[PDB]
Amino acid sequence: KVFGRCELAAAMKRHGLDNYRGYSLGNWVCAAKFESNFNTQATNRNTDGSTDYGILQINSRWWCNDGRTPGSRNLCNIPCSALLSSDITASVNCAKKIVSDGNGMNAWVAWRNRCKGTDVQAWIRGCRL
Ligand SMILES: [Cl-]
Ligand SMILES: [Cl-]
Ligand SMILES: [Cl-]
Ligand code: NA
Repeated sequence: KVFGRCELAAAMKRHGLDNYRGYSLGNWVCAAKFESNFNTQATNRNTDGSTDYGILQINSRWWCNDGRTPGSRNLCNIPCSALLSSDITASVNCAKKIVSDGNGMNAWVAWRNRCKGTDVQAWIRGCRL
């Protein structure tokens, strides 16, 4: 599924991400924009042979099982395929674990490089929330 901007903001809010670990909704929308372009089916292979999945490009190195990332963990206890669903529940639940692990949203290098410090409220500007 390719979400609209305000559509995704709504679904994130309903799943409890707004202000989760102190990160306003716009942070989460900005990260999804630059990670996936709001496409739940987004995948990207990393140099180490792990893969990033879904709207928030969650990595098989630590967070999900894809059967093809040697030595990896599955800390969200899900198949990585679950992160590709039109329903964002698994991605949001796993993102909450990730952002709680010590580094906040810096886990998402794209958030650090393209969202952190910017006017992230622009990402939810105009949305009925
Ligand atoms: Cl915001
Ligand atoms: Cl594996
Ligand atoms: Cl933090
Ligand atoms: Na894994």
